[PDB]
Amino acid sequence: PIKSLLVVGGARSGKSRFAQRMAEASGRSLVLIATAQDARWTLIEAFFDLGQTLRREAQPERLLVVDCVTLWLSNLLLRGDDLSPPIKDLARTAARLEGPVIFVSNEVGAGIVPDNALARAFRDAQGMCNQRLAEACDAVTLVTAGIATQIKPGPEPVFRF
Amino acid sequence: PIKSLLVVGGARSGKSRFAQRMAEASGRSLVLIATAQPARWTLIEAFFDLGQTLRREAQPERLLVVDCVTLWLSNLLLRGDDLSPPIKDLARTAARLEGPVIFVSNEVGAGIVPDNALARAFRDAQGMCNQRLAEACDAVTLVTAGIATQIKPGPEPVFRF
Amino acid sequence: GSHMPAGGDPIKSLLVVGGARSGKSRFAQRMAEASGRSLVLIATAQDARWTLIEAFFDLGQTLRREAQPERLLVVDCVTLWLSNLLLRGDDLSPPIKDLARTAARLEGPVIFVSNEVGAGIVPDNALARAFRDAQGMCNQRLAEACDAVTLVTAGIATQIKPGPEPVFRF
Repeated sequence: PIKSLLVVGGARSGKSRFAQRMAEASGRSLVLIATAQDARWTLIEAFFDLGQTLRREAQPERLLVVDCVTLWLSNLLLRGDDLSPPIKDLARTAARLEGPVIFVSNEVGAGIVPDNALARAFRDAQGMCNQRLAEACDAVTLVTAGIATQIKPGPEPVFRF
Repeated sequence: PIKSLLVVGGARSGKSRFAQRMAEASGRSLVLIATAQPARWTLIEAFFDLGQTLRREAQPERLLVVDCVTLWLSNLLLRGDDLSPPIKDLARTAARLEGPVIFVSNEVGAGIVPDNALARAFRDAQGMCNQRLAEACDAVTLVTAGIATQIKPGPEPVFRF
Repeated sequence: GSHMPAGGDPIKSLLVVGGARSGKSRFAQRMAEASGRSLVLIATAQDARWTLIEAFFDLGQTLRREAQPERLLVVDCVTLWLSNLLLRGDDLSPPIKDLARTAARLEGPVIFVSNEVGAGIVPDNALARAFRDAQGMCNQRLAEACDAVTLVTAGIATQIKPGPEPVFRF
């Protein structure tokens, strides 16, 4: 079994629904950690203090689903925070949490460079954030048009030149 | 054999070329359903009435390639139409075709969307449409820099927490 | 025993493609540094082991001259090169075709770092649309010419070539 899963994909790719289905199959006590501004599911708000909330609510009998990382970074960005320390803190939290967690996050770097400095800083922070999370998490799935593809665990390619 | 293929990926990723290649190996009579407003291939235009055209023109003697779902959704959005009805109709049709169809569609959710309500609406609509076409079609392929990866059929990843 | 090409079935060419801040640049380094060759950065933007050569526009010319059996060139990166040509008003089709023909016919190994820019909504201007079309087209031709293609997502590399592409029978 795994401690941590990162689910990454485009906007409106069905990643939430995928994270939901993996969580329900765990037959553990299910918490939605909601970041945006049935009865087996407890909803907990975490608009800004995501790491603090995760450390508060995590326990071995619970599975927390963060829905979602991108709207948490949007909250921090608009509040004026430096996104780097909280991203780095979140990666430490994901590596050593006292209960299982699924993180839902968006790919935002696969379009044209934004014509707006905040959009660029956001694109960079979200890209760094997914790299840190993927490295810290036991498993990573890409979700494309509702279909999940595992990309960790799995060996990295090695090429000879 | 399969009845339905979705070819998804970024813009100018070689999706059309891949759909055309799968079509030409089929030995059926080949029809291009062209949604864009300005050999062994018949062209039939369907700027708006795509689900209608598919119910009427699909048949066991033919293979239709829809080129492409993104411009059809765009055509509707800019005409003023509500997008949820045509999308749910397309997905219903896609599950019940008279003969083989390949859907070409764009990923539009892996960037930073323009800050305008029309762009957000388009992104949400295109994303739910690809999820519904992926669910309805027998097979799905992601095309990356001209190279196709099959993601359906295939066993969905499972995890123990 | 059976034929395996000399040097442990090596590659001469690798395309690394991913979004902005996907970790593609640092995967390209890990690969370059396991090669044992003299490592050259071909910088397109206008360390002890790394030589740097700048090629803001003449990327084709520069690869042809500088590639050698004992060198590994890393092109960082295809997207700024293309951006450099677009802003100068150059026809993009000929240099793209010239670059993939160069990649197929190289005297020394080369890694190409390139961006995916085609998976969002393009701003409503003809220059953004032109760049999206050229970069998509350019990644298609490089992918076809290169021995190996890696997609890097959230700093995790997936090999998509070499490998059999799927076929669908109707």
